[PDB]
Amino acid sequence: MVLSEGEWQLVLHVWAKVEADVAGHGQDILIRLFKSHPETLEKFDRFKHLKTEAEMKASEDLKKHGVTVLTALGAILKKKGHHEAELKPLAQSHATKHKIPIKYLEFISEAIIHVLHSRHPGNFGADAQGAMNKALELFRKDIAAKYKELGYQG
Ligand code: HEM
Ligand SMILES: [Cl-]
Ligand SMILES: [Cl-]
Repeated sequence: MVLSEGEWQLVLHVWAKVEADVAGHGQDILIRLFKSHPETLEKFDRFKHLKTEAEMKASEDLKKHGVTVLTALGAILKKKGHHEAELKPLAQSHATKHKIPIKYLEFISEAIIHVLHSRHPGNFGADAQGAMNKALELFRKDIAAKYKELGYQG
């Protein structure tokens, strides 16, 4: 699909709040992902030893990865649909090395939306959540298209 400039601004206005503390947002989002869909944690050989929420919260390496993930996602969002360059290496690594299905990308999208809804009601009302959903749908659509080009089922 194609987002309007108005929709991109709702996206960027809540992302500006995320950037006050991306490490804290990253922790919340990965922990939510793992709690709501435990099967996703099994894709991280580096983190699947983390047994509880408390262990996850105290993991500096998990925190580090959350900052890496949200900073990569933020760079894609800021391109406002012109994100082919950002998507190529991400798609290749997640298709061929990590083996991450599109359904799992849907799971983390859900986790992102849940955490933004929880932390930022002032910037994440119905219209803004709609715009974020649209942006994440666009991201997943384009990743899916790359997966097909790369030979991966998704
Ligand atoms: C918003 C969606 C996501 C973004 C932007 C993202 C971004 C990244 C980035 C930038 C890296 C490091 C560079 C690389 O290997 O490509 C990475 C690594 C990785 N990601 Fe993703 N990721 C996303 C979703 C997921 C999901 C849903 C899973 C699986 C449940 C996943 C599993 C992994 C794994 C296993 C690694 C290697 C981690 C390690 O052992 O160091 N990612 N991701
Ligand atoms: Cl600001
Ligand atoms: Cl901390």
